[PDB]
Amino acid sequence: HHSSGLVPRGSHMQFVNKQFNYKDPVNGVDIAYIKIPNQMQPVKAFKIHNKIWVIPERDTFTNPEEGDLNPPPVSYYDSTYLSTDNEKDNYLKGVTKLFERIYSTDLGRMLLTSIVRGIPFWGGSTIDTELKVIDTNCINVIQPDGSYRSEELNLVIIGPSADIIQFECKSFGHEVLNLTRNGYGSTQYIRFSPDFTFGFEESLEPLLGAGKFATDPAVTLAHELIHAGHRLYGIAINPNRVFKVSFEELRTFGGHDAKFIDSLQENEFRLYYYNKFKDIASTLNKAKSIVGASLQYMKNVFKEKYLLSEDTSGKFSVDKLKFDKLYKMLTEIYTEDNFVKFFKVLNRKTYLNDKAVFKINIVPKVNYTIYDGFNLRNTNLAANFNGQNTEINNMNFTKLKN
Ligand SMILES: O=C(CS)Nc1n[nH]cc1-c1ccc(F)cc1
Ligand SMILES: [Zn+2]
Repeated sequence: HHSSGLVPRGSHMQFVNKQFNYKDPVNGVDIAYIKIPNQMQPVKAFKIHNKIWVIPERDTFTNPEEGDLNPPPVSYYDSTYLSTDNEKDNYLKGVTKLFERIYSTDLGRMLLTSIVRGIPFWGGSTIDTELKVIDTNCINVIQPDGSYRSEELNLVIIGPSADIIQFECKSFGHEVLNLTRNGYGSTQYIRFSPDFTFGFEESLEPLLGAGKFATDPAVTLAHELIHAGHRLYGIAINPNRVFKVSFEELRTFGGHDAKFIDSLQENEFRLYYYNKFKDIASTLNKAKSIVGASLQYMKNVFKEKYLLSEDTSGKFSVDKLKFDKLYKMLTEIYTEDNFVKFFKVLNRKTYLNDKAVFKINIVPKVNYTIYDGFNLRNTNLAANFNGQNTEINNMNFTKLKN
């Protein structure tokens, strides 16, 4: 129960930039006290990759009206969870481990690359000839000397708010702009914990009885990262579009569930976002000045993000083939169903598929590995998804109140 097995092959992790300990000292750079736009006492945070920070704390920050961990009068509460430094260390290492698990698959390298290149658009100016950052897409990073530096980022992983098992991908809004739906994108905050997971039922083809299994937390995280991709490229479906469950939930799950969005509706969605991208090319084109760094250069960052073409003259435009390629990647190829296939784990078959929650600890290599998750090769857990079977692999799952 000692090594974490964070580097199965090679010398160093391939996505996460440091093997952090929660007690490592603050430096100006990738370990720092930070402040979110909205006040608060600064919180210790770790920069795991360009544009991506992890805050090993319960989320009492991103919502003015959720500033406390106590229950109101399918959910789970524990006000003591993630209050000690040991737990915050375990949270950071568990999150690091899941990013490496995701990045060990071809699909996950594609997705995390798209996320990192998906910088929120500089649409903050009211002068249509000036690019400017939107400050809710930044954090304030304290330095060794005590001064603050403003830093753009794309993604924050943070612990859950009061309901420990409510995971979601949310972001700060703009008074006028709809950043998640106008091509712009915004910094995404994912509420998530690697220290709990969910159970579902499944019969594996001698009496043929029902099995009680647990969801692999790498799938759950990849689900939330897929939402983040939609939202970072500003092409999320309006949350007011629902079944009876939102379109955006069904699109993220993928598989046959996504086929319920009728194809004519998809085409309409695709055209709308094509036009949003065209508007962004135009805005870059009309740009004379930049507030807060070079005009033409920030111009290139967004040429890269949106895959825009440039003519001999210097003018940007949207290419239909490059647009269809990026949009299909983000909406059709990055899905939960496809991650299940790449990981080869058992998982709910449809987005609705239980009421069981389980405490887990994926940090020890003996419990869970980057390559195999719970289904450890060359043990009995390798077959029939025995590693996710909460009866067979009972030492890895503790059932909690529902
Ligand atoms: O269902 C949603 C929509 S983002 N979020 C959640 N709240 N608590 C758990 C989840 C969740 C998210 C993704 C999964 F793959 C499995 C469970
Ligand atoms: Zn979701």
